[PDB]
Amino acid sequence: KFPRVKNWELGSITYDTLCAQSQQDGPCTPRRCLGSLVLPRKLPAEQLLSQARDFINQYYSSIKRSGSQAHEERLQEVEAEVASTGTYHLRESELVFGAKQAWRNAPRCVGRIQWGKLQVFDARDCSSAQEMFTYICNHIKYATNRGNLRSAITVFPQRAPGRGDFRIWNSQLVRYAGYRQQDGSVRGDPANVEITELCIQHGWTPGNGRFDVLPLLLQAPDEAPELFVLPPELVLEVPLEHPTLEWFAALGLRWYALPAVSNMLLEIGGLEFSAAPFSGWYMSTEIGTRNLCDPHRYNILEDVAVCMDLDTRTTSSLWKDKAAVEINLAVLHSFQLAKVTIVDHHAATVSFMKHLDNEQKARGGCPADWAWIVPPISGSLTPVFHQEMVNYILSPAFRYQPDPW
Amino acid sequence: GPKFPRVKNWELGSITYDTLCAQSQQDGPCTPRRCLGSLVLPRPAEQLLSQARDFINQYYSSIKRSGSQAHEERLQEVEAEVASTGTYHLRESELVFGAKQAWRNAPRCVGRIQWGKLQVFDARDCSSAQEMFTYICNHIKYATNRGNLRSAITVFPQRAPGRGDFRIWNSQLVRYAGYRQQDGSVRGDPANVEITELCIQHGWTPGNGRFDVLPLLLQAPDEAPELFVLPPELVLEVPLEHPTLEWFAALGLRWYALPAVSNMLLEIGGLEFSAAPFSGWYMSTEIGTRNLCDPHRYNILEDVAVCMDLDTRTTSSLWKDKAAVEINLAVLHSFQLAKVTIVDHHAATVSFMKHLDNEQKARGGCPADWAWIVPPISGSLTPVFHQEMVNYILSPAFRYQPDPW
Ligand code: HEM
Ligand code: HEM
Ligand SMILES: Cc1ccnc(CCc2cccc([C@@H](N)Cc3cc(C)cc(N)n3)c2)c1
Ligand SMILES: Cc1ccnc(CCc2cccc([C@@H](N)Cc3cc(C)cc(N)n3)c2)c1
Ligand SMILES: C[C@H](O)[C@H](O)[C@H]1CNc2nc(N)[nH]c(=O)c2N1
Ligand SMILES: C[C@H](O)[C@H](O)[C@H]1CNc2nc(N)[nH]c(=O)c2N1
Ligand SMILES: [Zn+2]
Repeated sequence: KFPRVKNWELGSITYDTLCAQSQQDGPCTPRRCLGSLVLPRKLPAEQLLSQARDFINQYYSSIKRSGSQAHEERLQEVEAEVASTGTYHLRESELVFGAKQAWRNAPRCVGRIQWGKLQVFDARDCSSAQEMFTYICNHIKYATNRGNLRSAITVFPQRAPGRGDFRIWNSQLVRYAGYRQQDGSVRGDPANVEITELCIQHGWTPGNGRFDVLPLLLQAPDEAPELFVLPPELVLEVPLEHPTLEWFAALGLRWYALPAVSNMLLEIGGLEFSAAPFSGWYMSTEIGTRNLCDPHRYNILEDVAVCMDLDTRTTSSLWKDKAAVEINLAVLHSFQLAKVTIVDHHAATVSFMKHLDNEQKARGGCPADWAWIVPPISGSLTPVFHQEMVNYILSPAFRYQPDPW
Repeated sequence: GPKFPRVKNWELGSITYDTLCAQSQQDGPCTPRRCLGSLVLPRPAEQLLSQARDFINQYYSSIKRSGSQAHEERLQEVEAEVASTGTYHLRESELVFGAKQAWRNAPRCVGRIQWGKLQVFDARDCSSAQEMFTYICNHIKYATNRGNLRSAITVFPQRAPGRGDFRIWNSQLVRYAGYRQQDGSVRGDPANVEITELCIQHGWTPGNGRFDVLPLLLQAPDEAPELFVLPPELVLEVPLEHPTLEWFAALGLRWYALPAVSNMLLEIGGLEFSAAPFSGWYMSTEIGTRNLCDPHRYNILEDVAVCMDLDTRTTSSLWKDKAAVEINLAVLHSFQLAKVTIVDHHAATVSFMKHLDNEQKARGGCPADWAWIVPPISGSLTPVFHQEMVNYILSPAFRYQPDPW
């Protein structure tokens, strides 16, 4: 049947008909809803062939040349290549279309209003970890752009049956080290403890600060990873200050400008690209609320609350809430002052509402994961909290893959 | 591992498996193709008897007499009764057990650490609207208990073939009028425009303020609903003031102490109690964030922000967030001053985490609706944000039912 989708603030109804074009299973079945799960529950030629055709059809429809002779000849080439070789290759303009669609289709992304504006770097001619580094360095320079951040993706060579994958070991191109103490505690980012240790063990000389940038561990097929230190001028960073609380700068806090995810797999027409790092710009609550305030990250709420002189002995003073708001305010202010692109969670969710409306007219629906779209502070103050959403998997798609160690 | 849903906590790293979802004998809204967990509305003798047997088996396990001779005799008495009459009647202790189990089972309730402490008033002897009113007045006096609130449910007679239902038309026992204005705005609570107008059609003389307490519209089998005014000394209210912002008291805001939901159906062993009003106490975010700041409710955020002198022309000031926090704090402060029971969203969520642990040991799971359990401000600052949840329908249950008009 066809899901009814209601906005509770406005009373308006739509029906998602694009859901029918989904060829997958999500985590849920008749007897129990598993939507809150962060991981879905299980991480031949016919198969590949139908996924290939479907993707070729999406491409030629996108340029309004469906049924053309180009369309039919491309179907024939893909067929002939799969029948002899068990695999095929995309043309560059197909890869570009496919990367944009993968982003468009990502149900957890609030930034999708930007989906048509994505710079795609073809790095499928890469043959060594050394060459991976030069492409990664050029992507960072392009995407950073002295703070006028531009969305980008760099695509390395596809998985092939005979062989190991191209992989970037790091989860993002820029991450801070986390150093485990003999006494349990961590200095830096507890999220990166394991990658930190891998880096030491492949020969990195560690620092001892709270904000030490990690090197990259880059792996070409069936070779041990190699270590590459990013040149410090490539990594733009922003020191955090508050616009009225003078002591805030004293905390010595800072964050990197460029959020660039490097561990997800890109699937397009049945082909899998195991290294395809992509970047955009931050929404302030990622840094302000999750990276700095989560109890298992930098966990700085109590410090800020004491500096603000609040009553910490009791939850009903709403000390955590007042502190979180000021930290988010510091991130926005600080990024604005440094002229580095950032979006607050109100403007981001307003732009996502407009995206749902464009997609309803364009495609008859939009996949969206409510738990990840609604921000982690001030949920019900944003329009997306009051919006029902339907989550489903379309292809092309970004997916999780196993850590390569 | 096991064949049951894996449930992870991402803050602590801990994992459980829910085995309770096995006893869901009834499907939710989701299928393998699509997740519908943010949808708010979820659309025979042998049929009753399987539900009744199921519920009697639950009762007898709960008192540890399963397989007993008393258990077998009750099962037979229930079949005998259904057999001759089409229906059956619950013993007093079975109704008590059933009503607690329905609370315990409710996936959207964050207050369930309290489930075992529910005073059940048995009003199955009621024969008129006048008498429903007396029983509701007694329920309000008992639960309110001058500010020291006590959880309670009153159970009116069950649905019965042919004969009309008992129904309270109001959605809660205490509610504020909403009066549609000529220009098209609403004075009072816009949630309550329909019930307000029905009260007017049925002979109530309406006030014209922002916090006018509504009369109850109470319906006995096969009769026009009758109108009853609550004596105002029964309805405890709390005027709002802020602990440091002296002007906040001047806004003349207030809320009622008792949250008492009156339009849900209580289903136990296939029997349906169409009127069974229940009450607890407030979590502060319900008043402070949803009822006072939702755009479609009292919508007071801009007026507070203007009094705090905030920059309301730009989203990146975080003016919404800072005003919402102060409104929440005024709520907590004011309830505390007045000695009326209230819980903040940090205490509430921490207690719900404890409930989840208790239920893991008692029953091997707990059904929970993540989007409703995570509070509407400060989400990721509560431990429930980081906890995966499995949603499913167990019975006894509270269910929605269509409006009686
Ligand atoms: C341009 C600015 C962008 C913004 C502000 C943005 C915002 C976000 C946010 C806030 C999340 C939530 C992730 C988290 O909480 O961990 C996210 C998830 C995601 N975004 Fe974006 N996004 C942007 C660009 C991109 C780009 C360029 C791509 C790919 C081309 C992308 C693909 C995704 C994907 C795949 C996820 C899902 C991760 C998961 O499933 O775990 N987004 N986005
Ligand atoms: C003791 C204090 C209580 C607290 C703090 C509390 C808290 C809450 C809250 C915040 C919600 C979400 C409400 C909303 O967003 O509209 C809720 C839902 C609910 N609670 Fe409670 N609760 C309490 C007692 C009760 C009692 C006594 C019952 C029944 C005996 C009950 C049954 C429910 C049900 C059935 C729902 C779900 C409503 C739905 O599906 O729309 N709770 N609870
Ligand atoms: C559980 C798990 C396993 C594997 N990977 C992940 C997260 C992958 C991820 C993808 C997109 C964005 C983010 C965000 N955390 C980082 C980010 C990236 C971009 C491009 C923009 C932006 N504003 N923020 C993270 C989680
Ligand atoms: C769509 C629809 C149709 C019919 N009813 C509903 C909601 C019914 C409801 C149930 C429980 C709690 C609340 C809450 N809104 C009110 C409440 C009640 C209690 C007992 C405690 C507390 N802290 N807060 C509302 C929705
Ligand atoms: C259990 C829950 O699904 C998990 O904590 C999710 C909740 N929502 C999220 N939303 C975003 N954007 N990012 C996250 O990491 C999470 N974590
Ligand atoms: C669309 C979405 O399901 C809806 O707005 C929900 C979200 N979570 C909520 N959670 C609570 N506790 N109460 C609500 O009214 C809602 N509204
Ligand atoms: Zn689901």
